[PDB]
This record gives sequence, structure tokens and C-alpha cells, in this order.
Amino acid sequence: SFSGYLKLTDNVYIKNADIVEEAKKVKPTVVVNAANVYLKHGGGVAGALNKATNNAMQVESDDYIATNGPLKVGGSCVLSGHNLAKHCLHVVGPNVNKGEDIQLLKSAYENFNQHEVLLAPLLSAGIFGADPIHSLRVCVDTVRTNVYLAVFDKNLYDKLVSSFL
Ligand SMILES: O=c1cc(Br)cc[nH]1
Repeated sequence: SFSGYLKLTDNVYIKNADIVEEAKKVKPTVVVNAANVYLKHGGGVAGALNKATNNAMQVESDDYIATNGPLKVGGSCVLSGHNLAKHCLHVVGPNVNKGEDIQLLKSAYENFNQHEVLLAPLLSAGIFGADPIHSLRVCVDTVRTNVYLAVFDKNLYDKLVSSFL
């Protein structure tokens, strides 16, 4: 299963790892994507996950959007995990660099509660512009299922562990 994770709470675990590499090694049941409402996987975790699937995630996502329209900020959809996981849970956290309401981050993490175990990034962190310390706090206070967080940046991982209440 998952290895080298630091236990933060009863159900939240954290590791300094590349989520693509982590997904390829573990092949978890669910890998969470840091998605946008259009499922346009251009950069960040989304761009990296999509590139690992040889663009198959984008082709599948475009068909999903053509049929269903965009997701809501705070919402999600379950699609194939391709070569990375059984499923990919595309979760839309608020993008602070788009003026989106940071209060929607709790709604975004609530999507994780529909899955017993997930490999995930910190929602709204990185290119989404939110404070990753706040995202970890919302994660631990919202997610009740087993979440294994992959934090790409070593310096951010150290700051998150060292400042964890
Ligand atoms: O290129 C990337 C970006 C993020 Br964030 C995580 C993994 N790889």
C-alpha cells in the first residue's frame, strides 16, 4: 500500500512526493486531481496527471464536458484513473487567482468523504493561490476518510509538518 507517509491525524497522512510518481507506484483506487470547472488539465497537478496518461485524461474529460457541461467550484466528478489509479476524482477547489471564494474549499474537500481511501494533493494550493497551511487545516477538519496527501515541494512539506497543530 502507501509507504513513507507521516501520520497527521486518525485519517490524514502526508508525504513529500510527486503525486504522478506516487500514483504510478501505488496504483490507488482513487487519485484526486486538482481540477478546474472545465477539466482543462493545463498545469499544476492537473497538467502533470494528464501528461502521465499521454493526454487520455484530457480526451476523456473533453467528452465529459461536452455531455455534462462544466463542474461547479467545490464540486467533483469521478472519471477513469487511466494508468495511474482505478479512478480519478476530479475535484474543483476555489482558485484564489480567479477571485473565487476560499470558503468553497470545505465543500471541495467534502467530495473526498465519498471514497474510503484516496491519494490526493492539497486542494487550492500551488497555482490555485490559496495558503497550503489553511488547505491542510480544512482537509484535516473536513475529510473523515483515509487521505494520503502528496506534497510536491520539499520546503512546503517541511513547513506544513512543522506548523501542523
Ligand atoms: O509537475 C508537477 C506539478 C505538481 Br504541483 C505535482 C507534480 N508534478
